This record gives sequence, C-alpha cells and structure tokens, in this order.
Amino acid sequence: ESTLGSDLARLVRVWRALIDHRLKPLELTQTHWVTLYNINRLPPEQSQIQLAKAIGIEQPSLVRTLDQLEEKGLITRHTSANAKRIKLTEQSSPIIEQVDGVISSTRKEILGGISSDEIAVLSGLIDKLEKNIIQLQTK
Amino acid sequence: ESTLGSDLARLVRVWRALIDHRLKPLELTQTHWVTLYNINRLPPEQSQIQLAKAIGIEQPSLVRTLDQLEEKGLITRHTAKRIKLTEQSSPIIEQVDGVISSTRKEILGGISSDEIAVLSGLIDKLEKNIIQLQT
Repeated sequence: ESTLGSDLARLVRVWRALIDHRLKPLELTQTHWVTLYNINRLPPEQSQIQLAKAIGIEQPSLVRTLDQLEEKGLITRHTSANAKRIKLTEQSSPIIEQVDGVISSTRKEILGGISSDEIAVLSGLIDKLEKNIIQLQTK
Repeated sequence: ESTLGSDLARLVRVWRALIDHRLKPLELTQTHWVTLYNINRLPPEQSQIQLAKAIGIEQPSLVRTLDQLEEKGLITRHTAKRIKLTEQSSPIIEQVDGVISSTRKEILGGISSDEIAVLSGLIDKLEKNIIQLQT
C-alpha cells in the first residue's frame, strides 16, 4: 500500500526499458518511439495538444521531438484546413511497423503470465485510481 | 486490455502531476521527494552513482536534482561526491511525507484492502516476467 505508487512507476519504467532494448538497432530515443507510435495511432484531424495528451509530455518537449523526427526524415509538417498537420513519411513505413510490432508482442509476452480474468480486475482498478486522481486534481 | 500499457503510463503520470501540484507550497517536486526519501532510507554518504542505482535513474538527471536540494540547504556533498542530509531537511521530509501519504489515502479512497493486495500481486508478477525477458 505505502509503495504502490512507486511500484507502478517502476513497472512502467521497466516495461519501457525492455521495449528500448528490443528496439536498439533502430537508434531511436524512448521519446521517439512513443511519439511515433502515438502519431500513427491517433486520428488524422486531431490537434497537437491532443497528440501531447496521448503521449504524456509537455508541449515544449513535443515541439523539440517533432523537430528531431522531421530532421531524420520520418515526418513532415503541413498547413491544414483545420495549427500544423503531422504526416509520417514513406521512409518511416518500415520503422513504424517495427515499433508497432515490438510494442504489440511485448505486451502479449508480459501478459502471458496472467489470465484475462486477472487483467480485467487490473484494468478496473487502474481506472478506479485514475478517476480518484482526476477528481482530486479538479478540487 | 490492449491499452493496459498506456493506461498504466497515464496513471503514473497523473498521480505524479497531483503530487507536483500538492508539493508546490513547499517548492518541491515529486522528483525532489523521491530523491530525499531514498537518501533518507539509506546509510549516509552514498555516492551519486550509488543513489542513481537505488532510485533507478541515470546520473545527470539526479545531479540536477541534487544541485537543487543543495541550494535549498537540504543536503551537502563532500569529497566521488558523497551525499549527506542536513538537520534542516528533517522537518521538510516529515512535511513532504504528510502530503504524500495523505494524498495516497485519498487516491486509495473507496477501494478495499483485498483490491490493494490483488493490485500489488499483479504488478509484482508483471515486473518479474519483464525482468525474465531482459535476459
């Protein structure tokens, strides 16, 4: 109980570290692969505030990250008829699939130990805690 | 289910923002706290390398944090740079611990102790599977 917040942090840190290790060859930063995954997953017409909310970083850090990714030829930016729109490049195609593939099967292996009845109770409890925090931050 | 990883990362993130928000009257962050808590639970005069190991982060991030805590007169560094809590740090730590543990009680509001135990068991199992895979 007293270490539950820490245990949750460490779990995330250690899950992401593994993904980092598996993605070693591509020479990406952890911020890069998390961003690239969220760019590819998010709907088209959505705002950069919203992209930042999906990723879980502040706007100034998102700006810097996109600059770096543009530099590497993985994304372009475009004036939209909806603020600027982020487009993945053809060049990014193989990297995105590699990033997606590792995230997706890393999750399956990690979940491999436990039952679907057990993750159900886990999702429910994670959601419960989140609700509690949102409520309190509002107050 | 398929958003388990994301959901967990969001939870840790908003949990941390709340603590940041609540520590602001003291001008401390959750990062400052994690460092102090670790220093406090260890024998005095750990090196920066030893502290980064126990906390679980890389050194540059920790060095910045130590710099800030030193300027606030909460720690000193001696010569490796070895870290020591000041006598002024003892009330600050009780105060920060009051907010941490009292915010915790509210975040765990309305969930059973069975749930907390089942939650802890499941986190522990997941972490163990992950450290198996890293070899």
